[PDB]
Amino acid sequence: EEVLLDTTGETSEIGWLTYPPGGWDEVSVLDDQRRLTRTFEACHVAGAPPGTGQDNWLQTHFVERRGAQRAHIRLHFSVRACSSLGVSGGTCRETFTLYYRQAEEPDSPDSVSSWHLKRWTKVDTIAADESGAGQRAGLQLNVKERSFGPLTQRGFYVAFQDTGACLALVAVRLFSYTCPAVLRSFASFPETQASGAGGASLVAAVGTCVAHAEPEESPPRLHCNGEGKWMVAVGGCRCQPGYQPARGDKACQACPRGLYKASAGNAPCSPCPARSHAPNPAAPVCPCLEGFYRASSDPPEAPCTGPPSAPQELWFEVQGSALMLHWRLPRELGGRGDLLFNVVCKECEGRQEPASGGGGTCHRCRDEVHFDPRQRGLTESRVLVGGLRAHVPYILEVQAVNGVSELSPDPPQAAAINVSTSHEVPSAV
Ligand SMILES: *[C@@H]1O[C@H](CO)[C@@H](O[C@@H]2O[C@H](CO)[C@@H](O)[C@H](O)[C@H]2NC(C)=O)[C@H](O)[C@H]1NC(C)=O
Repeated sequence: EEVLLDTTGETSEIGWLTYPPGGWDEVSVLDDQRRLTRTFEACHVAGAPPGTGQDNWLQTHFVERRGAQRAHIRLHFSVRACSSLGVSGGTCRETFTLYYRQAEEPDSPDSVSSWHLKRWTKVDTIAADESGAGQRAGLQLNVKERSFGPLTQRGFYVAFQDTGACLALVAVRLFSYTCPAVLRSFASFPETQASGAGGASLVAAVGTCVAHAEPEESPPRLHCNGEGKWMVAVGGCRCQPGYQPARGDKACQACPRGLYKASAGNAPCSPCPARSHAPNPAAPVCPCLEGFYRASSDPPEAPCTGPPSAPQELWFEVQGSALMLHWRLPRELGGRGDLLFNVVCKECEGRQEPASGGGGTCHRCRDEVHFDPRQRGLTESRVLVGGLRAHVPYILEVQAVNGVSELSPDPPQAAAINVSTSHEVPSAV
C-alpha cells in the first residue's frame, strides 16, 4: 500500500477549489480524538424551493502519480437524509458522483487553471449505507472505496460532484497497492506496482536467483495481485552443489564440514561416505583419505575403496601336458569385489659354470605357453599353464588388482612360487 494523498496528515496538504464559488464550503472541526480536521460541505438543497438545480464541484490539488498504475480512493463522509429537510420533493438526492482526470503537468499557472471545462472521467456515483450538515461523532461516518483505470501520465486530479445532496466530505485517502519485494522459491522478486487495469488482472514479475542458486531447467517468475499479494508462481531457482536450502525456499547455505551435496537442488547435505572427509564447508564431494580412491563407476556418494593385498596360498598340480596354478583370495580386498588376477611367467636360468652370485637369467616366458582361460584378467583363483618345458625351471607370479589401482599404483601387490615340472626315483628306506 503506497499513499498518494492523505487528509489525516501534515494538517491536510490542501490547495483545493470549488467550481461554482461557494459550491463547496470548507468548515474545520475537532474529530472524535483531539485533532484538527479540514472538511468540505455542500448543502445547498435547503435554498430556493425549486432548487434552481445543483451542480457544485470540488477539485483536489494535482496529485503526483508517482508510479501507481491503478489508484484506489477511500472516502469518509456524512450525508443528511432528505426526509429531514425542508419540503424538497424531487430535487433532493442522497448521493454524489466522483471523477478523475489526468495531467502531465499541474494545471497551467493562473492562465488555464479554471478547470471544470476539462474532460472529467466518471468513476462511480456513491451512496451512503443508511440505517445543515455536520459530523456529530455518532458514527454517521460512511466509508466507501472505489478505483480508477490505468494511470499513465505524471499525475491526476480528483473531483467531487454534488447534485442535490446535503454532504460533508471528512477524509480522503488516495493510494495504490504494491506487492512487497520478497524471497520466494529461492529467488528474489522486486517490489511491484500496478494492478493496472483492475481487479482480476495480474502484473508479472521476474526473479533473480539468490546466493548460490541456479535456474531449474524455468527462469523464475511471480505474479502481483490487484491488492498487493503474490499470486501463484512459475519457475524458481534451486540451490547449487555444496549448498543446501536454509530459512526455507529463501536462501542457500553452504554444507557444514563433513557434509556434502553432489548435485542439483533443493535437497539437504548428507554426511560423507566411508573413507572420505569433507574438511571444509560447501563440499560438492568428500575426497578420499590418503590411500583410498573412487573408481570410474563410483558416484560421489560411494564410499572410497582401496587396492587389494597379495594372493595367498599358491600351489600347483600337473594334468597331462600342462600344469594348473592355484591360489586363494587376498587377505585385504579394499572393500570392493571387482578383484581380478594377472599371472606373469619367467623362465629362470642359473647356477652353472658362470654367475655364482645370483646368476639366474630370468627372462619372461616365450610365446608358446598359452594359459588356458587368459593369463591376464582372471576372476578365478586358478589358471592352467600351457606349453612349459621339461626341466627348465619357471617362476610364476600372481598379481591382484581391482577397480581402483588405475588410481595409484604403487606396483600391484603380488605373490610368486618356484615351480619345477617332473619327478622321479621312488622312495626307498
Ligand atoms: C625361488 O628359488 C630361488 C633360487 O633357488 C630362491 O633364491 C634365493 O633366496 C635366498 C634366500 O631365501 C637368497 O639367499 C638367494 O640369494 C636367492 N637366490 C638368488 C639366485 O638370488 C628364491 O628365494 C625362491 N623364491 C620363491 C618365491 O620360491
